Amino acid sequence: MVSKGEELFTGVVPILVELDGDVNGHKFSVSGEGEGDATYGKLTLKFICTTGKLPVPWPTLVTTLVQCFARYPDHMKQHDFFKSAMPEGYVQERTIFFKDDGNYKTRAEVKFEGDTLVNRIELKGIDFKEDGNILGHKLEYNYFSDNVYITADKQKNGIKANFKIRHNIEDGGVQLADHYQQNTPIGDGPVLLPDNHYLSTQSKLSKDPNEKRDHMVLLEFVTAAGI
Repeated sequence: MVSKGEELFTGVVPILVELDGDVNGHKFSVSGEGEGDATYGKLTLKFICTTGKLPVPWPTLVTTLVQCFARYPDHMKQHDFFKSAMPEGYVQERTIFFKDDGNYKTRAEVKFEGDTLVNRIELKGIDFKEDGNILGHKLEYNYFSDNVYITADKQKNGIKANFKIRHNIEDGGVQLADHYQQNTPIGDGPVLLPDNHYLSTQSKLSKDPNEKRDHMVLLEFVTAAGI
């Protein structure tokens, strides 16, 4: 049959993202709006810095700013933890270590508020170098394809993942961002604990030519594989 959580993602779902961030004492907020079509693993989102100029590079916030919109192929529907936790949602926590630089720690709640899928995030960044690639804005407005390997955490009744993001550096070379992730359901209801698999993601970053605020337009495709 069609899972309860799965039925909530059959059409185009509107998305709201809210982030409050603090990086080396530099406080900022981001609001995002768009839509998710999980049948096609498709996300279209636009993000606005509501406090003015973003004090970090936009590409460093992409993983933080809704894996419930991944396309799980038919043979893999049983492994979709993210949709199975809905509508009550899940807590998504990360540490992101920027090699030779500081770290982000993030706590988010991903859940339905009526028809809207909400990602509400707190971000804390510490130990960044003022002349580093992040606070120095040396990352290209760019993003690579990747595979995120997802594994069950039965003890916490959720999942974990660790992956590397590579951010192109303007001179040359790559800035590594080491992600450690844990997701736990918010509700007491049953959820799907998946077999080992991975999410294949491609991301295109762009600008709205009519937008004067510091912003990022994100087009993303996410597909489950590996079984």
